Amino acid sequence: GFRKMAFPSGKVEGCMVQVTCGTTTLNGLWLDDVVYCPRHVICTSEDMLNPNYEDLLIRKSNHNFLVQAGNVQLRVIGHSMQNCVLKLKVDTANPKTPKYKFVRIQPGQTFSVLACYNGSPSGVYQCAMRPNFTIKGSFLNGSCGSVGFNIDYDCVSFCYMHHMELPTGVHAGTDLEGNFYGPFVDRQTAQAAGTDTTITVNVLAWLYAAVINGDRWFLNRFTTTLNDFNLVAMKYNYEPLTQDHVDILGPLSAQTGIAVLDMCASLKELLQNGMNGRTILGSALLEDEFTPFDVVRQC
Amino acid sequence: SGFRKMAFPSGKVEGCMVQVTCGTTTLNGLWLDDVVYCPRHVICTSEDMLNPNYEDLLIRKSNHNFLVQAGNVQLRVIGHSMQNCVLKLKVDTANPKTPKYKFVRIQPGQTFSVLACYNGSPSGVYQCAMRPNFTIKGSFLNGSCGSVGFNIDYDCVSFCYMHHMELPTGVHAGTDLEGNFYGPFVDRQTAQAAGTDTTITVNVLAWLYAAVINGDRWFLNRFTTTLNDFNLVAMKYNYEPLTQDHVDILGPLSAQTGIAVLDMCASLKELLQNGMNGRTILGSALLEDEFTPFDVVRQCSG
Ligand SMILES: *[C@H](O)[C@H](C[C@@H]1CCNC1=O)NC(=O)[C@H](CC(C)C)NC(=O)OC[C@H]1C[C@@H]1C1CCC(F)(F)CC1
Repeated sequence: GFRKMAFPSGKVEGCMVQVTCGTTTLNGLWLDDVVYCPRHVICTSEDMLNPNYEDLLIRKSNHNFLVQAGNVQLRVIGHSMQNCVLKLKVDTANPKTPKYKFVRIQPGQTFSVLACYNGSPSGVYQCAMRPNFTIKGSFLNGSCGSVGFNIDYDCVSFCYMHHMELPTGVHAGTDLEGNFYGPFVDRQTAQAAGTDTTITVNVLAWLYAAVINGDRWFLNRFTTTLNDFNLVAMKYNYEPLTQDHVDILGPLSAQTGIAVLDMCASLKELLQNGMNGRTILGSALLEDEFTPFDVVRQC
Repeated sequence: SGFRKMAFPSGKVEGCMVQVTCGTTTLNGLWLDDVVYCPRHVICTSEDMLNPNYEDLLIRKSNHNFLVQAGNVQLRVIGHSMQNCVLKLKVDTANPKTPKYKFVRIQPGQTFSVLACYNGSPSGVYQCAMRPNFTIKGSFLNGSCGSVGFNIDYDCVSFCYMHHMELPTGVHAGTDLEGNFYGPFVDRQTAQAAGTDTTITVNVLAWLYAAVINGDRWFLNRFTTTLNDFNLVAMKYNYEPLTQDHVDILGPLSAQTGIAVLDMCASLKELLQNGMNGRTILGSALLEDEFTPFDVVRQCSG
């Protein structure tokens, strides 16, 4: 079978804490003796529209920050700001700290989101970084500071911290250095993203997944050149396919014995003609949030 | 749509996963207090798979034949018993990571999170719905048996599924944590067919309530129906009939929207009888049936 699968979240759950400043409560990430969280926690409703964060932060004391790990308050013994992330130093180190790194992911890559409220893990799901640097998440009030991550071996790579929702219902946030993905800003304003495109290499990986699991009504005898496929892809607001993408798809091509450019010809036919009421792996739409790696590992 | 399949955080279950080996056969087990629970077919050879005599296979087993490991650390087995299709292995250490837990038997239509594991190591977590024909659409490879499905309420893990097998159609079958299969299946390496599947009506209704909550309500009509009339129509479209429990679990969403359950049933009946006519609901022309009423409230209101 084939399913959208998140990484097991236990290593991250052990790091989630609650951070409160004033009447604002959200989540923080407690690694070693530092708690990371969105800096907009220091805002009031009057500050959010055009917050001078350096100004607002110098006017704060360590004791204006309440950090709770379950039933226990942690003492904040220092604070700093790195871009849009506030760093709170605490006197206790987290024994549950996993091996970890901070990474900045590329558009098209996927990661798992651990959605939390009041420092408590609530759900886990898989997201992709959209080409327009939004994510199609499920985040409600109080979810800020929830993080996204991947796990390689025993190492957790943190790639996302959650900051906001856009009026279209998609979401925006930063890496763990506090730099936004995309042209967004942590102020209380209605922000639009650039035109989104579909992640072509992922659609192809998903089509290969559908074949593996015995679904192949969409295949065809035709083939296409890389450039001719890319011309059609761009017309339909699909990302262009690179030779590295073709290479990355090799394993799935070998496994099924379907040349990448043959699958490209099937996708071209789908873009031009549609699905005709049919479905692929249950979906009436082409899915683009599975990477080739995601498909390989699970098949 | 604004919805996605969301699993429960898996950490409380990760802390309970172990591996159980007989000979060269390794599957996963669930370690709670001083008991490890796993599929009984761990005691099978390749040759026992066809039609195992589990009672006879077990009588030849001793505690010292079971290798239970948390990671690479052996857990000594001090007693063993069979309960339906599950083996219970008493071990000499109480799991310090045991959460508050209970064992529950879910109904078709209900959803749960699966922590897919191999050699006692978790690989991924995803949401499943129990189909009306008592299969799930999982993603399981060899060595996945003993992976469990669960829900988490407050601090309490309700274990509802343990994985045992794949069917020729590629769907999956298993037991509750008391070893009783969901559906008519048995743990033997034979060809077994699931009954024809049907659409989970209560979840489609939940989906329609979700659409209403988000302002998408063109499909609401001025009519109502009796539960019996709706069920008889529903069955002609390969939809499951509603139970009283289904009506009850739609209560919170009916109260949130002010739309009586039976009025929503009449709206669904009209969609079934007239089709969508090129319209969409929550962005789709397909009705979703794997979000329960609880799932909807989770993602709309938190
Ligand atoms: C943090 O928990 C919070 C998460 C949001 C809340 C709802 N769903 C989420 O993912 N983030 C925020 O509250 C931020 C805070 C700013 C300082 C960045 N703000 C928003 O995410 O607001 C969403 C905008 C679409 C809403 C609206 C804002 C006011 C307006 F500008 F007048 C009109 C548009």
